[PDB]
Amino acid sequence: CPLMVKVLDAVRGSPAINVAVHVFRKAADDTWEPFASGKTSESGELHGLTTEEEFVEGIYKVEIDTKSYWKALGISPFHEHAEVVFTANDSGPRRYTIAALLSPYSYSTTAVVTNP
Amino acid sequence: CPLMVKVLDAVRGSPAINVAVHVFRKAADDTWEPFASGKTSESGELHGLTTEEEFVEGIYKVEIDTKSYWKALGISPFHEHAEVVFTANDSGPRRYTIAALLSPYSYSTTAVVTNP
Amino acid sequence: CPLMVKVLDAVRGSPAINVAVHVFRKAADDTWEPFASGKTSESGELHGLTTEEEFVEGIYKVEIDTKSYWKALGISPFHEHAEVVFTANDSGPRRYTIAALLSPYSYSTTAVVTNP
Amino acid sequence: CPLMVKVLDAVRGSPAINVAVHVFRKAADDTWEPFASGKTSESGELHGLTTEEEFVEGIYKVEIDTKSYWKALGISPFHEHAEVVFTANDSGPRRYTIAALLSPYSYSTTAVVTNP
Ligand SMILES: Oc1cc(O)cc(/C=C/c2ccc(O)cc2Cl)c1
Ligand SMILES: Oc1cc(O)cc(/C=C/c2ccc(O)cc2Cl)c1
Repeated sequence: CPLMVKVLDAVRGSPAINVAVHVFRKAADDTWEPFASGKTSESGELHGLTTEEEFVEGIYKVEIDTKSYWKALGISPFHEHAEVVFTANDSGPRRYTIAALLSPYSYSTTAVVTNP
Repeated sequence: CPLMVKVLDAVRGSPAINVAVHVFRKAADDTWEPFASGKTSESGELHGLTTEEEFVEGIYKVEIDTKSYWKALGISPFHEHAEVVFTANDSGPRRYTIAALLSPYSYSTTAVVTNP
Repeated sequence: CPLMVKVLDAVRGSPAINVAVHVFRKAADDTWEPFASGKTSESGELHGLTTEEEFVEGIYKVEIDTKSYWKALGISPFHEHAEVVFTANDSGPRRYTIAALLSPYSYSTTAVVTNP
Repeated sequence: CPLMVKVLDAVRGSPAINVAVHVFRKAADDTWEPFASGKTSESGELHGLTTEEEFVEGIYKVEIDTKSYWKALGISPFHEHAEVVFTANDSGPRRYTIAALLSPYSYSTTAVVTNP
């Protein structure tokens, strides 16, 4: 899988389930153009965002709707959402995992980048 | 101080020094309007962004230029930058500290919110 | 898998490979008694630590040798190692994932706890 | 201050107040010998652990009683506590800040190490 997103929950110690995720790619004129979207599964993961064909060198933005996740749980959190912006594939094709660990007032993100 | 930003560096175990920071506030028409900016000091901190007078109820965006920090150090990092989006003062005036801990492929952010 | 350990690397954005892990369980006399050990695979993961039979209610300690990982890479890190201490199965059998994200001067740990 | 400890709370977005902290130093025979202790103040901080005189080159262990903090708040957390083990002053005297960000099922720690 060229690109995958995992969301964990640090308050309950569980996967973050059914979290909406939106991906954008910067167009050649400096505008954000819609690239993919989905909701996280039961194990906090979202696969099949894209293919190796269409996942070319570029700047991408991953937006995770953290606010909606917390409210659905009865919690009013701090952040409107969490976004990860990064250059991809600028040194040949890699497989990417964007992970995020969430709390109401904090979040952490990391990327796992491997050569297939 | 109504609003303050601290940046730490997890690779060297030090403050993140001279990091550019930009703050925006959402205008009544859903556009991001420039609110404040600065660079972090020697202790990784940025004070005097605003005053209690002008820091009213609203949605704010704090953008930290992580990429430029790493490059100035001879490192090519993963993220273009880091941004924190949050509602402020929706329950009366609070003092806010936005903290970020950085690594080339990861970052963590939290908010310390206190009642003065 | 009743218990599994994943180690990621935040400086290179990759799995932490071949990291030694030791697990202890507190004995009925308040002493740490050896329970299991292993090294992380290529995807930063360590499976087959134990079985559901022997993984009973108790206090466990997971020790990750972070120091040795960094040195093998040519880095002198801050911590001697990282340890996670937790009660397990005190409310019936759960599956546990202990995750750790590492940098030379920082680390983060979380647990994913699910009901099978 | 040669050594200081700060504890933050990621569920409430506040300092972690009145958290017990214990420091040990490894003795020349490989045993942990009691070095200092305290409770965090209202701003989540614990100062005056030691002096530059007695804070010599060595391996130290900082133990933060996270469990007691959460229970006092009406929360049953995952970890028994959090401990940071590190070598100090092996390259001349430094000032150390050990920071920890806590959630019931997760915690993060970093060190800020500066040359005075
Ligand atoms: O690919 C995987 C799988 C998993 O089961 C957990 C993680 C956890 C990552 C993590 C992220 C941010 C942070 O602050 C701490 C951690 Cl441990 C990643
Ligand atoms: O106000 C202060 C002062 C300080 O000296 C350190 C911190 C550290 C915060 C922190 C942030 C993110 C993370 O993942 C871990 C931590 Cl410990 C905050």
